[PDB]
Amino acid sequence: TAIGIKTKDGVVLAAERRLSYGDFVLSKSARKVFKLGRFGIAGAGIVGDIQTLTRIMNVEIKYYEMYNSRKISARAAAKLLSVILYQNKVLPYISELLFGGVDEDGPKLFILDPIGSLIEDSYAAVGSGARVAIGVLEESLTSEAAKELAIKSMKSAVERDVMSGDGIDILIINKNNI
Amino acid sequence: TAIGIKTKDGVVLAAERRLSYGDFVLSKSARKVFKLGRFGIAGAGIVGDIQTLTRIMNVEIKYYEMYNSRKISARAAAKLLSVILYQNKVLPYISELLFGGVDEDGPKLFILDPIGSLIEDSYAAVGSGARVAIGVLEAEYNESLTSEAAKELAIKSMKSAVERDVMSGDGIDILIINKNNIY
Amino acid sequence: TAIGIKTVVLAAERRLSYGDFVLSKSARKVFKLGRFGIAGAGIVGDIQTLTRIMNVEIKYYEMYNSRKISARAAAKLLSVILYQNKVLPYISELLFGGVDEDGPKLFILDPIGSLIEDSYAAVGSGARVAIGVLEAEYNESLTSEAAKELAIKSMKSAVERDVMSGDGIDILII
Amino acid sequence: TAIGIKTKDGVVLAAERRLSYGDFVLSKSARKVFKLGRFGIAGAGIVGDIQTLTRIMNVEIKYYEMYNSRKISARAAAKLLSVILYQNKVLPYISELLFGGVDEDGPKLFILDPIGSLIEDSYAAVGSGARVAIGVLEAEYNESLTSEAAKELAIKSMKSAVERDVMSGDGIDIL
Amino acid sequence: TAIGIKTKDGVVLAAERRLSYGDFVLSKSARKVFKLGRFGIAGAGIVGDIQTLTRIMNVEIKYYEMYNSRKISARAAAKLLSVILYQNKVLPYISELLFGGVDEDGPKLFILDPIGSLIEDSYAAVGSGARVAIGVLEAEYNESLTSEAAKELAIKSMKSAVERDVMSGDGIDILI
Amino acid sequence: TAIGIKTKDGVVLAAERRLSYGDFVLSKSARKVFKLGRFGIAGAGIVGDIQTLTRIMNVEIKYYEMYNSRKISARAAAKLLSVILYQNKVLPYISELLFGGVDEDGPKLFILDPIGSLIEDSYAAVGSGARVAIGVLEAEYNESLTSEAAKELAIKSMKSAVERDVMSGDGIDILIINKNN
Amino acid sequence: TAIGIKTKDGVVLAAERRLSYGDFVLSKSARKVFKLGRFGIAGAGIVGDIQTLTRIMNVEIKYYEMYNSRKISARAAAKLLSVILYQNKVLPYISELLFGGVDEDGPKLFILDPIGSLIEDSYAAVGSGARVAIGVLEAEYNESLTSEAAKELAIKSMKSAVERDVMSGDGIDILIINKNNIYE
Amino acid sequence: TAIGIKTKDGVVLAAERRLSYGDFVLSKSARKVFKLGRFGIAGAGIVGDIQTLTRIMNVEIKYYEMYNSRKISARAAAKLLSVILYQNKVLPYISELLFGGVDEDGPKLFILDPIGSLIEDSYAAVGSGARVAIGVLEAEYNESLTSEAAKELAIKSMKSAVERDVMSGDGIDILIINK
Amino acid sequence: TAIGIKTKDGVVLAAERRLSYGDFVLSKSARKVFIAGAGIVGDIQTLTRIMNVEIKYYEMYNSRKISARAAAKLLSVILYQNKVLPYISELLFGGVDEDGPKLFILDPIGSLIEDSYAAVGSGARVAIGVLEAEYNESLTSEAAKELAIKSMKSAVERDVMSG
Amino acid sequence: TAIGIKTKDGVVLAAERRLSYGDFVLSKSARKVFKLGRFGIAGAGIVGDIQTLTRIMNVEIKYYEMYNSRKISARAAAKLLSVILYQNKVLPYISELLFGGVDEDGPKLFILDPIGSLIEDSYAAVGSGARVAIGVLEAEYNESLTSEAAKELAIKSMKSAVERDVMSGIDILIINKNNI
Amino acid sequence: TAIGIKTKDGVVLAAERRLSYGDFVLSKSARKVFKLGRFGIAGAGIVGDIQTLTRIMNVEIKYYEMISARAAAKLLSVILYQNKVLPYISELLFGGVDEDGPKLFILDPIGSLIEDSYAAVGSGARVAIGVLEAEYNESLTSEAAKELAIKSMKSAVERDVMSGDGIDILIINK
Repeated sequence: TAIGIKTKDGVVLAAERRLSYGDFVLSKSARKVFKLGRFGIAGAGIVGDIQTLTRIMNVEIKYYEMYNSRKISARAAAKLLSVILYQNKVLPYISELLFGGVDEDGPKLFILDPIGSLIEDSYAAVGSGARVAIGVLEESLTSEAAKELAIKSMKSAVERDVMSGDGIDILIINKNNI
Repeated sequence: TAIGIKTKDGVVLAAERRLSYGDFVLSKSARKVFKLGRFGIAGAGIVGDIQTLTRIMNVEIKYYEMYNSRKISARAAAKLLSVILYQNKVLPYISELLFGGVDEDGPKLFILDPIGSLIEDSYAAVGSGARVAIGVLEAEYNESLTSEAAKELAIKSMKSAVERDVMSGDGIDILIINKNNIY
Repeated sequence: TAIGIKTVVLAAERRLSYGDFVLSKSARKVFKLGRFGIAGAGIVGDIQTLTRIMNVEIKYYEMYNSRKISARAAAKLLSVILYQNKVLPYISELLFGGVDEDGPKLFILDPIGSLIEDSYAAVGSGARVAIGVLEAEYNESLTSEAAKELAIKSMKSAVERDVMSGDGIDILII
Repeated sequence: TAIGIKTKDGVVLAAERRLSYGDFVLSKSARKVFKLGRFGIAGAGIVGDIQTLTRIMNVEIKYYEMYNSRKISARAAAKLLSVILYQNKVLPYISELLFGGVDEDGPKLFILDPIGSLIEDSYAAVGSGARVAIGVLEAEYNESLTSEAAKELAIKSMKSAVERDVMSGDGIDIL
Repeated sequence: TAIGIKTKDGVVLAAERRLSYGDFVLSKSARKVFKLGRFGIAGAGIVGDIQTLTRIMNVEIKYYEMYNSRKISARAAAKLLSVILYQNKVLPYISELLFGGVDEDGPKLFILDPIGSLIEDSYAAVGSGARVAIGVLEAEYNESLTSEAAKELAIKSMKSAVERDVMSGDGIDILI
Repeated sequence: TAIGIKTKDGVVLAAERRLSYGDFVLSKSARKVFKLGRFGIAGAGIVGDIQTLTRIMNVEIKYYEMYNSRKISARAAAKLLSVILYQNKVLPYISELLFGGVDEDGPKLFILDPIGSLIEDSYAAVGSGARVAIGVLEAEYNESLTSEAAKELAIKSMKSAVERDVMSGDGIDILIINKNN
Repeated sequence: TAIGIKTKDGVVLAAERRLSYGDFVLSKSARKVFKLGRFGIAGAGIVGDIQTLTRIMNVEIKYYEMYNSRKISARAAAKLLSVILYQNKVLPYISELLFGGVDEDGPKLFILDPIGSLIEDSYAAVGSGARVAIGVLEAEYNESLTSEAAKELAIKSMKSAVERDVMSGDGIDILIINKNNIYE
Repeated sequence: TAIGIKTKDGVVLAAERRLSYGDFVLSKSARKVFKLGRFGIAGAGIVGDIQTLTRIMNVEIKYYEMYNSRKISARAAAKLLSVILYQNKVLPYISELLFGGVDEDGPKLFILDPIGSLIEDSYAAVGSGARVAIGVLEAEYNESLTSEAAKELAIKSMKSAVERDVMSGDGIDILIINK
Repeated sequence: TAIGIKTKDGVVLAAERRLSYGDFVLSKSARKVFIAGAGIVGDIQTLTRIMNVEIKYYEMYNSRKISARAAAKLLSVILYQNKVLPYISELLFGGVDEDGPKLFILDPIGSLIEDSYAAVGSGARVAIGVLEAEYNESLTSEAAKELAIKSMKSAVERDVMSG
Repeated sequence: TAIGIKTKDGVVLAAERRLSYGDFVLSKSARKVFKLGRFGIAGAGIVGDIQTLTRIMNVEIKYYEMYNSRKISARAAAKLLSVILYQNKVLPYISELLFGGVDEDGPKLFILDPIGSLIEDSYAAVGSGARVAIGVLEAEYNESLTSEAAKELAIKSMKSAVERDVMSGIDILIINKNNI
Repeated sequence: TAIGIKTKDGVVLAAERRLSYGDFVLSKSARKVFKLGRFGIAGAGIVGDIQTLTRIMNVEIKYYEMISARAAAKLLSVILYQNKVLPYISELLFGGVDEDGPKLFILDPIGSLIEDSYAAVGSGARVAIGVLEAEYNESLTSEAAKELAIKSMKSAVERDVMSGDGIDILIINK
C-alpha cells in the first residue's frame, strides 16, 4: 500500500511500514517511503527490489547532477527509471512504484510497473490494499488537507487489507521543504 | 485463532472475531466462540462448518438431556462430537475445535480435529495464529492458576497473535467457566 | 530459529534435520565477526559460505579504508551479495547484529536481499512461536543479560513447540 | 513411534504421547497406547483412526466375550482386526498397529498394516522414528529377557527415537 | 550407509560394500570407504560422484602438501571439500559424505552435504540405513571409548542396518 | 519371490519370509507360503491381499467339499480363484499367485495374475526377484526330477534371488505337495 | 545383455547380437562386442553410443600407446573411460559397459555406468536380461575355473537370457582374453 | 499374434503360445487359441479377458443349443460376442479377437475389437506382430487355397512374426476347422 | 518406407514417393530415393546434399574414391554431432565396393548397422515381413527387383502413410 | 468418409470400406453403409457404435411399423435417432451419421452428430476425408441432377478422398422412388 | 489457403486475402501472394514470417542477379532450414518458369522441397485439393486453370472458416 495525491501546492506520498512473508509478519517497521534530494518515491512489492531501486536511482541522480549542475526534473528521472525497469525485462524487478516530485512545469506524479510503463495520474495507490484505498480517493486541494485524505484512505486499507499494517509514513514534496 | 486455558476448577475459552476470505476482510464481527448450555465450544476454520456444529451439538445435547435423566458429561459430549466429525470423514467438516466444560470429575478441556481425534490437554490454541499464541502460553504456564489471571493470560496471548498473524485481528470474545456459573 | 534483541543479543538453535530425520545435534548457526555477529536459518551451506565471504570482505574493507566497518555498510554489502545471485538465491534468512558509534543496530536479511531494521526479530521454523514470546515481553529499556534471559525463554518455547528446532541453543552478547 | 517387546512369558508395549500436524505441535499429551482388557494395543498414524479402532475393537471384544462365553484369544482378535481393516480397503484406516497379548499358547505380539496384513514377530516398532527405534532393539534384543529389563530397553529405544526423530519428543508411557 | 565414531584417541569409519540400482543388486563388492593419507573419507549416494571426489581430493591434498610446505589439516581439507561441493551447486555432486582425520587439535569428524555444508559431530551415519544405524549409536554412545570397542560398536550398528535396510547389506569395510 | 517346481512325484513350493515397505524392512518373519489342506499356495505382492485370499479360498474349499463329496480338482480351485480375482477387476487384488496341488490327473502347477489369468506351467517364479530365480531354474530344470532334488534346486534358486534382489530376504519356507505334507 | 566372467587364466566376454526398437526387431545381427586389440569391451544400451565409444577409446588407446612408450594397463583405460562418460553428464552416453582385460597385476573386469562409475567385480551382466543371466552365474560360479569351462557357463547363462528376455535373442559373440592370445 | 486364413474348404486359425509382462517372459506355454466345438476362437491381449471370454462364450453356446434344439450359426455367435464386448464399454475387455467357423452359408472369419465391432474378412492377424504377419499374408494370399497349404502359409507368417516381434514367438498352436 | 536388398553382385534400393502430414496427403510425388531413407523430408534432403558435397570433398583430395564403409562412418558422425537436435530421419545406405556389396542402416543418433535386407519407416514392419518370408542369400538383381515390388506393394495395401 | 447427395428424384449414399486403427489397416472390407428397408443409413466413426445403431434402428423401425401399419417418414426416424443419440450424452456413441430416405414430402437427407443434432441439407460428407470430398461436391452441384449422374459425382468425390486421405480407401447405394 | 496449378508452360498461383487471429477477423485485406520478377511465391501461416521471407528472398534474388527456380528453391529451403530451432512458421508455394520448363514447389517450415503440379496449402487446403483432384489434366490452358483455381478456392471459402472474403491471383506465364 502506497498513496500519492497531486495538489496545486505539491505532491504528497504515504505508505505502510509492514512486511509479511506468507501469513506471518516478520517486521512491524519496514520503510517503504524513501526521500532523495527533492524527490520522493514509494512503492510496494518485494522490499529488496524497492530498496536497490532507491539506491540505484540515488546514484544516477547524483550522476547527472554532478555532470550538468542542473538538477534533474521529474519526467527525466521517470523515463530513466522506466528504462532501468525495462532493460531487466527477462528478470523483472518485482515492484510497482510511485514517483513523485515537483518541477518548474508543476507538480508531477508517476506510476511505474515492473515492466517499466510510465503513467501520469493525479491520485493513485499501489499494492495489496490499493483497491480499497483508491476507493476512498474516488483537483483543488491543499498539501495538509491531502495529508488528511491520505490518512483516511490508508486507515481504510489498514482495516480491510490483511497485508497492510501500521507505520503509515507521510512525506510532503513541496519545492519548499524536506 | 482460539485459546483454551485449564485452571483448577475452571476452563477459560477465548477466540478472535475476524473473518477474511483470501486477502480481504469480509467482516470485523464474526463470532467464533459459542455457548451451548452447560458447556462452551470455540474453534477455527470455515465459519459455516463451525456454526452448523454448534447447532447440531446444541440439538443433541438437548436430546441426551431430555431422555436419560442425567446431565451431559463433557467426555460424553466430546465423544459424541468426535463421532459426528468421524462419520463424515469422506467430506470432512473443515474445522479444528476446542471443547471446554466442567464435570464432577473436574475441569476438562478438549482438542478436536476435522477427522475427529480427541485430545486431553491443559492449554491449547487452534487456527492461523495458534503457533504464536501457544508460544505465549508456553512461556507463562502453571497448573495452579485462577480464572481471572488466565483471562489476562488469554488477552496477552491473543494480543500477540493479533500483532503477528495476518488472519487474526480486531476483537476478542471470552467465555468464563467457574464451577458455579458460566458467563 | 534465531533471535535478535536490541538493547544486541543474538541466539539460535544448534539442530539440523533433513526431512523428518535429525542428522546432527550440533550444527552451529551463530557466527562471530569481531564486534559483529550474524545468525540465520535455512540451508546450512549457504549460511556458512556467507559467513566466510563476509569475513573476507570485512577484512577487505578494513585493510584498505583503514577503519572499522559500519554495520550499515556490511548490511548493504551483504544485501548486494544476496541480490546479485537472484537467479540462484542463497536460500537463507539472516539476522545481522552489531554496535556502531551511532548505536546498537539489528538487521533482517532475506534470500532476495531485503534489509530491514527492527528491534526484536526471529527467523526460521519456530520463529512464529518465538516472536510470540518476544511480543509479550519486549520493550525498549532492557539490559544485556536480561535480554539473554528473554532469549532463553523465547527459544525454549520454540523448542517445545517446533519440530525443526530444539536441542541446544547458542547465545551471543554484543 | 510405538514399540513392542516380546518376553518369554509377557509382552511390553510403549509409545509416544505427542501429536504434531505439519511442522507444529498441537498437543504434548496425546494417548497412543490403549488397554482393551487383559491385553492392549498401541499404534501410530492419524489419531482419530486409532481411537475409533480402539473403541470398535473394545465393543467387539465384549461381543465375543458375551456370546461365546469364553475369552478372546489374541490370535482371534488379530484376525478380527485384520478383517476390520481390510473391508475398508477403498478408504483405509491410515494407521499401522501393534497388537499385544498373552494366551495359553504364550506371549503374542502382532503387527497390522492399514491394508490389514498380520505379522507375528518378537520385537517391532511402528511409525516415524520406528527405523531409529528398531536399530536400538537390534543391538540388544535377546530371546531370554525379563519384563522390567525389557522396560528399560524400551525406555532406551524410545529415548533414541526422541532425540533423532522430529515428530514426537515428550513423555513415553509403558504397557 | 557409512558410520563414523569419534574416540578420544582417534576416529573410526565404516561403511557398506553394496551397490543396487533400482531393485536389483549390480555388485556385492563396491568400495565406499577410501584412504587419502591420514585422512579417511566415506560417503553414500552415486558411486561415480564419490569416486571422482576421492580422486580430486587426493590430487589437491598433494597440491597443498607440495606447495605449502607443511602437511595439511583436516579442517583445511574439509573447507576445501565444502567449496568443491559448493561451486557445483547448479549440478550437485549427488553424495553425502563423512570426512575423518586426526590433527594436532585432536580427532575430527565431519559431515558434508551435496550443497557443501560442513558439520562437526562426534558420531554420525549417512545414507539409506543411516536412520537405523544412528539408532544403535544413540543407544550406547560414550565420549570415553577405545578404538577397538568403537570398532565393535560400528559392527553392531552396521549389522543392524544390514538386517533392516534393503539397500545396504553384507559389507565388511572398517577404517580407522 | 516364490517358486514352484513341477515333478513327476509332486509339486514343490517355496518363497521368502521378508516384508519391506519402501527402503525399510518391517519384518524378518512374514509368511508368504500357506497350506490349504490338500493344496498349497504361495504368492507375492501386497501381504494383506495374499492373506485374505488364503482365508477366502480355505472357506470356499470347505464350501465345495461339504456340498459335493468329491475332493477339489486343482483345476476347479484354480478357475474359482481366477473368478475371485476377476470379479474385482475395478479394485484388483494386487498379488501374483502360484497355485499348486496334485490331482488324479497328475501334478498341477498354476500361475495367477491380479486380473485373474490362469496359466499352467512346470516351473515358475513370481515377484521382485523372480527374474533372477527363473534364471537358475532355466539352467537346471528337468521334466524327470525327484521331490527332494527339486527341493535342493529351489534352495539354490531362492538363494541366488536372495543375493541379487534387494526385496528378497533370508527367511525361506518350503512346502512339498505330494499326498502327504 | 552382456556377460563377463573372471577366471584365473583370463577374462571372458559374451553378449547378444540383437537390436530391437520398441516392440520390433530391426536387425538380427547387431554387434555389441568389440575388440580394441589385446582386450575387448562389450555393453548394452543405445548402439550408437556404444559404437562411438569403441571408436573414441580405440583412438585414445592409440594416443596413449604412441606417446608414453609403455603399453596400457586396464586400470588406466578404465579410469579414462570413466572420465569420458563423466564429462558428458549433462547429455549422458546412454549405455552400460563391461570392460575386460588382463594386465601384469592379473585379469581385470570392470563395470561402467552412463554417469561413469567404475566397479571391479569377478562376474557381471549388463542390460535387459542381465537379471536372468546373473541368476545363472550366481548359481554356478566358482573362483577356480578354466577359460573354456567359463565359455560354457557363459553359453548357459546367455541361453537362459534368450529364453526369458524379450529384448535379447539369437546370436552370441564370445571373447576369450588372455596374455597369450585372444579368441572369438 | 493370431492369424486366421479363409479357404473355400475351411477356416484355419493359429496364434502364439508366449506371454510376457513388461520386458520379462513369465511363461513359454500360454494357450491363446481355443476351440468351442464345431468352431474355434483365438485372440491377443490380456490373457484373463480372453480366457473368461472363451468360458462365457462356451456357456452361452450351450445356452442357445439347449433351448433352441439347433446348431449355432457363426454370424449369430459373432453378434452375440459383439454385444458381450459392447455392454462393457465402460470397462472394456482388453482383447482383440478372431472368430472362425463354418456354417451352411460357407466358411466365415470374423474380427472383433474390445469395443465390439464385427468385421467380415478373409485373412487377418491380431496383436503385436500382426503387422509383420499380415505382410506375409498380403504377399501370398489367394482365394483358391487348400487347407494344408494354408497351414504352411500360417507357419511362414507366424515364423516371420517370431523372428521380428519381441512379444511373440516360442511355440505355435494350429487347429484346422474344415467341417 | 524404404527397402534395401543385398544381392550377390549389386544392391537394390526402393522407397515410396508419398508425403502426408497428419492425416492429409500434401504431395503424391515426393522423392525419397537419391541412398534412401524415411522420416522428415527436409532432414533427408539436406543430408543428401551435405553428403554429396563431402563425397565430392573426399574424391577431389585423395586420388581414390570413397569406400562405402568410409561414407557410412562419415554419415554416422554427421548424424551424431547433432545429438542435441537430431536429424529426424532413419536412413538406408547402399553401395558396392571392392570388398563386395554393402548395405547399411543408420539411426538419427548415428548407429551404423550392416545387414542383408532391411526396411525403414511406417510400413517397414509389413515390408520386412515379406522379406522374411522369401529371402535367400543367392538372388539375382532383377529377381530382387520383383521382391522389392512385392514387399512395397504389401506395405502400400497395409500402411496408411505409404502409397 | 461417407457422402450423401440429394437429387430431385432420390437420395444417393456412398462411403468407404476401409478400417484402420492407429497407423495400421486391420481390414480392407469393413461395411460402413447399411440398408434398413425403404431407406438406408451410413456414417463414420467407431464401427461398433455404427453397427449397434443400425441394429437398434432396425429393431425400432419394426417396432413402429408393426404398431402403426405405416412405414416411417424419414423425419420421424431421424428424430428418433436424434433422441437415441441424445439419451446417451454421458457415454456418447462416437459416430457422425448420414440418414437418407424418400418420403411423400420428397427426398430427405440428414446429418447426425454424436450428441444428436439433426440437420437437413442437400449434399454432405462425414468423417476423415469429408473435407476433401465436400470440396468436390462444392465444385459443381446443381439442384437439378439425375440419380446416375449423382452416382458419378459420388465416385469422383470419394476417389478424391481416397487419393488425399490416409484413413480412407467404394460402396454406393441408390435410393429413388421405391426402387433401391 | 493457397493454390498452384501447373499447366503446359505456365504456373498459376492464387491465395486468400483473409487474416483472422483466434475466432475474430482483424482484416479483410491481407496480401498472401507476392511477385518476384520472373516468378512469384505465395504461402500460408503467420503473416509476418511470410512477409519477411518475401523481402529477404527479394534481396538475395537481387544479390545473385547482380536465375533459375530450382536454385531459388534450394536457397529458400536452406533459409528455412538454418532456423530449425526457431522455425519460420509458414508453408510456402514457389512457382516459376525456367528454360527446363514450368516448375512448382512446396516448402515446409523445416525446409523440405517438393516438386509437383497442383497442390493447396493452409487451412482449407484439404477442401481445395479435393476440387483439384476431381478435374485433373496435365493438358490445361492458363486461363482454364485460372477458372479451376477460382472453383477450388471458392469451395474452400464456403467450407473453411479461416478463408475467404478476398482472392488475389498471379499468373506466371510472363
